[PDB]
Amino acid sequence: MRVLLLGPPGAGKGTQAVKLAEKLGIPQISTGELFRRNIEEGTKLGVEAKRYLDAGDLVPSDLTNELVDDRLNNPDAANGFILDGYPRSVEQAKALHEMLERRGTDIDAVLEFRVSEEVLLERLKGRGRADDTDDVILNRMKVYRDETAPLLEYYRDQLKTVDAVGTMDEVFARALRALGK
Repeated sequence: MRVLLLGPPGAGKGTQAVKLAEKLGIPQISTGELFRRNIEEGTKLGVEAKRYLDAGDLVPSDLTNELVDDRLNNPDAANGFILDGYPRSVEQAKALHEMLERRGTDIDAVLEFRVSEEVLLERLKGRGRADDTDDVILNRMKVYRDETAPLLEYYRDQLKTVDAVGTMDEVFARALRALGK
């Protein structure tokens, strides 16, 4: 069995994705982490395709599903994998649905997180940067407007939800209540 981790901007996501990978025995692949490591190494598809996937200009499908398959290492990830933050937009995300149903991988849970504005307010309303954002938040709000209504029809027929606000150990109790038991 297998999981994909969905939700708008708002801190709560990756903390119960790494904790649920410790319970099940899986590769948790977050799409910013392996790509940021290729920015320090010096690839050239690391830096444009990671900024694009986070800032909001157009990123190609085949290289992004090639780096996901490199951290499958698949004779170990054919019956499991936890992805976080890859279906942001119906146009990149329909290539991953063409490979789960058309390629023919396990469908357990698309796990979408219901999270409040307060998580972004940790999400540096507390102390973390110096307006690299504002302009990156405006281009991300452009990719929010093109897709969110058609995206919630496709994934609203497919998904399971988690509530995720404030608390650490209570929010993990709701994440297994949706997926593990």
